Amino acid sequence: FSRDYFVEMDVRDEEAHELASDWFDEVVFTKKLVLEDPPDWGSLKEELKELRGKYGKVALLLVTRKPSLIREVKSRNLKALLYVQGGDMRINRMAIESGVDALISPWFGRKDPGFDHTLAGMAARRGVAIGFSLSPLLNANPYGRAQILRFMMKTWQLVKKYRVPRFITSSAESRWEVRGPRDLMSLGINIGMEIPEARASLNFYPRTIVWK
Repeated sequence: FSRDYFVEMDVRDEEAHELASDWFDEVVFTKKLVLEDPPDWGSLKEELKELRGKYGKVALLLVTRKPSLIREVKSRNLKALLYVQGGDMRINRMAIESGVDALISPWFGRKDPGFDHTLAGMAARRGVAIGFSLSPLLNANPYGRAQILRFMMKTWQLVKKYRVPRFITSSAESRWEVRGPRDLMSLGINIGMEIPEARASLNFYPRTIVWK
């Protein structure tokens, strides 16, 4: 297969999407969705249809503190990738348990990886991908970046050992946060990935999901 094929799994802004479409072969537009609690389904599908017609590939990012919502959204089987925002340990676990497409940044807003032998194991057996977002690193001082990088290193080592699917992404909320494939692979290398592993995180593993 193509060696220089790259996929951006998570961009959340119009201008970011149009910009990324030059640098990546496929770009998934992510609709951020805050819930406390349930939808609103009729309106959601109308939005997703409008998003699918506008962007093509669409992901749904659930941010919430209620595990029951992850199961409820998963049961309806919508025409979209189901992402879950990491950061809460109950959420991290329930996202994995429910067989969601990806858990984005399990460390997000924590003082630890939010990921361990237990979650790593379940993610591999459930086929749940880990999303390594670049977004938090742009919005941080040298101290904060070093904390995030440590967590990403711990999660990578677990992901790698348990053979959990993964991808690198910008998770961009503006045109400024979009970075090219080569820069996204540099994050991989910083976290401890080898060159072909970083490449697979933008090429092979996204291909396993985006067939849709």
